[PDB]
Amino acid sequence: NLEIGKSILAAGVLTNYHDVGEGQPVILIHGSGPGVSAYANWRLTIPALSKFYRVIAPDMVGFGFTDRPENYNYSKDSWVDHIIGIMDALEIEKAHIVGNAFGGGLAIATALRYSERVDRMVLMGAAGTRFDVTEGLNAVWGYTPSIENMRNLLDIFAYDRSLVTDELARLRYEASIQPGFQESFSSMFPEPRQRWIDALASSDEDIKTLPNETLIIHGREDQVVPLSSSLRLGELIDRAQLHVFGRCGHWTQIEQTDRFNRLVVEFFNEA
Amino acid sequence: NLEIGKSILAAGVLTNYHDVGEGQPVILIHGSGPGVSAYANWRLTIPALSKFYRVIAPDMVGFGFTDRPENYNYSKDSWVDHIIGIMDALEIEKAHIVGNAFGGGLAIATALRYSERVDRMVLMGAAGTRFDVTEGLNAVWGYTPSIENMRNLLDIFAYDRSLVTDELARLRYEASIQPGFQESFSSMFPEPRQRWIDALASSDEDIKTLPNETLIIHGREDQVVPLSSSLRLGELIDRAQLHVFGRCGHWTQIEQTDRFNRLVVEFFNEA
Repeated sequence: NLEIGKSILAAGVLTNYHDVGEGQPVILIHGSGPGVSAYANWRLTIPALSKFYRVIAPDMVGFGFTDRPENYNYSKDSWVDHIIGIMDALEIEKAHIVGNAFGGGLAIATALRYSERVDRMVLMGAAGTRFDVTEGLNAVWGYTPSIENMRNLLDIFAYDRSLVTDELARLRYEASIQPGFQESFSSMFPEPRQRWIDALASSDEDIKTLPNETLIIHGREDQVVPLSSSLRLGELIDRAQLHVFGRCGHWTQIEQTDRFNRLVVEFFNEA
Repeated sequence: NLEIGKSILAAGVLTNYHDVGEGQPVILIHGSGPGVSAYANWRLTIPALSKFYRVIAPDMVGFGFTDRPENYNYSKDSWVDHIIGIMDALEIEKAHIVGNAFGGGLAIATALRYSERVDRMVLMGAAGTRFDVTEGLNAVWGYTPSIENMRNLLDIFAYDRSLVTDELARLRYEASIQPGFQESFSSMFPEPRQRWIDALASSDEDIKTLPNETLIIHGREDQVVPLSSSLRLGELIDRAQLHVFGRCGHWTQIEQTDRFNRLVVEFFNEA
């Protein structure tokens, strides 16, 4: 199983992670969803970035193959603690961070609590602002296992539905039912879900204080996180650039892979 | 005077233009403003692009050193005729087009009337949609010569006012008072100026028909053409990407030169 990488104790949690490349460190933080993991999210990104950077992609607690602590309290602050714990464990004093959706919210939160530990940030279809719950988001967080339910989620994520094959739906469904996966995931964002979007968000006031060079990326047709949210981030963060991909859904790293990889590498190259 | 380049008859008008590089043709269309010319607008762009493309940058009729025909009727359609005439004169059957503001409006209009002659488009702080007249735009089109009036226009264009030096204001003022320059410019967009923004614009319906891969660029702080206009273009054009530069005014090719050049070259490289 390629989703299984290396193991390390971080913030007291046995963590599954991938570490490829050499040089300036870049932390990739995956999004949220049933069966999501660092590999599933970044398999097409790591190869490109690792040619110029040291790429670290961990499975956040509660997701992938990282340990799922008994009675663990899933929260924005605890997830930020995990990210910092991973960096500490690997002696990563400062790093660039790429956060996808849920992970984008965590990236912002990490940069706010540990500003000196974060250099440049790439926020993709990122959580981080309070936006009204969408049916797409409620469908993802409210997922229960079935190939049809997974097919719907994939449809929700994709701009080009022809990419949603029976095989992909089957494989992602299987990933979602691995031991303890659905259990931890379903316990994370129970109804009403607006509470969790708000909990993952950072205040306008705090976001405005971010000094980091930031690249905000969003798919025009994103059905999960509205484009308006990234437009808002683009107005709040001072040293920000906004790049919107037309004909692109919620996972820009998959549907606009080459463009995304090029933009990210060049953005970090400036540093 | 480096603003003076080569001369060629195009659409019956003796035209001043620059032609550098080899390979795929790229037409650069400058913006509008007192003393504006192709060289003044693209001096920092041509060098970078000409390394991979054949770059053609003409002075649009009524601007720069191109002939100013007596009783000439300055209009969107006549300017489009000039662009096509330039391409015809140089045996350029199809080309990518980069349009800055006023030039962006012309690029859209050219792609609509001569779709087969246009490949990819880059629209910067582009005219093309009907946006409410801004004080910045009225100040530019309503300019009368003076170093102080030019200093104000430069301030209006720049995000970083420290770039507006006495020397630059002096040099641009001198360019604005060359024989016939202010005369033709002031005759172009007389009050009420909303009429001309509307005349340069293309309908939502027409814009939606554009099949071209398009890159829309805008400076967040643009005081001349509102960011909202490019956001609108980003929703209307199907194969579009929107890139907004924070800490950037109306002339992105000057204040975000390296980033702009990199984005444009890579965008054309995809073709």
